[PDB]
Amino acid sequence: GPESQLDLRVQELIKLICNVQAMEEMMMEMKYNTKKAPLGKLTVAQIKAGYQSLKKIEDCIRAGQHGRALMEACNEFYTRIPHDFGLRTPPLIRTQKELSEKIQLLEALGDIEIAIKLVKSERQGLEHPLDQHYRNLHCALRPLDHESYEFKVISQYLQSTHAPTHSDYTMTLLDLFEVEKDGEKEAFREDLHNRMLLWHGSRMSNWVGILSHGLRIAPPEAPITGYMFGKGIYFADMSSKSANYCFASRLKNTGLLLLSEVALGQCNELLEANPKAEGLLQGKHSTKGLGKMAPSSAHFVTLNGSTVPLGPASDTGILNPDGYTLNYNEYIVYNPNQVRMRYLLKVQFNFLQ
Ligand SMILES: NC(=O)c1cccc2cn(-c3ccc([C@@H]4CCCNC4)cc3)nc12
Repeated sequence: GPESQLDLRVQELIKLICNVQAMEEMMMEMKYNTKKAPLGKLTVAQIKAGYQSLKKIEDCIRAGQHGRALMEACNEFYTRIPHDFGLRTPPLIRTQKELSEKIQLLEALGDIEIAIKLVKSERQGLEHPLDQHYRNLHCALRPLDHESYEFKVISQYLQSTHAPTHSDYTMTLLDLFEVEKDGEKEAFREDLHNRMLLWHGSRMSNWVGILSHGLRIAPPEAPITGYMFGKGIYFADMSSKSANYCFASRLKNTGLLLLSEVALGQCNELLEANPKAEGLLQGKHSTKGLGKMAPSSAHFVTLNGSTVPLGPASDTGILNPDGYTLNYNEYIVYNPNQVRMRYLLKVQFNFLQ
């Protein structure tokens, strides 16, 4: 029809996150039967039925049941959520990392179902499909100049916080956008102290659901498997730590990074893992996992009432005597009204191949 009234950089962003064909590739790479259960026919009830199937699996794992009880619970999940292993027999889910891989499948399906409900809208004719999907996002995306001051700071925050033990790749900032989701500033806890700009990475199929619904907490019917500090919204002060959760590949080496204003408040500092630190706050507002390396406060600056923890990072003198020590920090909030998305980064992953 008529011309797209959006900036070309926004057009490329809408092009990249609304690629349903790309979500099919990622789902096929996770052994999801896109033929028997098409993504266009995915409903919330189907994902909810799979969540209840994973809960029965989590009960068998925590009860040591590795016999028929687990075989039928896995077959129930593999039936409600169809898979495709060729002519192979589907494997048994019995470990935390195996269970975590299946929950990440369901979390991805929920974000694809949101994106698919967005692309299959109507009002075709007057508005370009690019503007149609951007308007249905209900979230502003404004490109920033490469010579602007914000671009220099986010670039320094990008590279100076790249972890040393993540030498598998380097990251190049391609584009930078300003994020203003509708209804997010009206619920943000502006009263809370310890306002910091923290990283967050996610898979490519989750950005339409993230930009449109914000960062959400797991539903109650989902198992607690995989949450080191309970169900919440996890952030990090190291850019590469969050960029690993983008799961960029050598064939698909372009992902997105989200910078949000997190109202941490009084931090509950933890060392050992605890999937119930939410009930351990008692007046506190956030749980902070202490790592071995973190940026020092000497290089900290402020960007619109929020502290940017720039690098380079140094040793924190933190060690877990009776357990495992995190390499870097983890910030967890237990309510979406403590998070306000601000920046979106178009990041190119230069893998060490
Ligand atoms: N996504 C991030 O940028 C991120 C930054 C810092 C610490 C993080 C911890 N997470 C995280 C925590 C839990 C999970 C899932 C939740 C359910 C599926 N199995 C594990 C996935 C990611 N994500 C983090």
